[PDB]
Amino acid sequence: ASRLYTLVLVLQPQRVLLGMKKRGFGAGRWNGFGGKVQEGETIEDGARRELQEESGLTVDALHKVGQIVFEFVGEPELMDVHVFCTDSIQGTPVESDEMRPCWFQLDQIPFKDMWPDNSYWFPLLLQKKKFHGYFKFQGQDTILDYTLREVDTV
Repeated sequence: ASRLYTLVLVLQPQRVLLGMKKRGFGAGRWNGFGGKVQEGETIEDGARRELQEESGLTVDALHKVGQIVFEFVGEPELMDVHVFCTDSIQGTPVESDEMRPCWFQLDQIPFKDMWPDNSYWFPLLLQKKKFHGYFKFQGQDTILDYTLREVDTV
């Protein structure tokens, strides 16, 4: 019923790393780094792998900060997105043909050019809160309804 995905936010005290996808799902939007979890792979190992494939960074310590389930009306698979944060990385972000990374100051996060759910849960992420969320989309631009709550354990 649901498919596992990861999303990694490289969040430092003054800035956050986002990437703009060149093509495919999410193209033309800034987002964190992530993707499908593979067979026999833990969710955390999948998050570390996707961070490297999409941004070129090697994460040292990762922390779980959220779980968000996405429903797209007319699509059978729910997306079960496990959200992680890190401030401890190695490397320089790599621009590839697939992905353009950019650092953003925290007061200049480009919410108008991000998925619309981000405006709801990034405020929690920036205050070091953990969360569970659900968003029902119709198409890629419209949130029909949602739930979002802070939690002590993800």
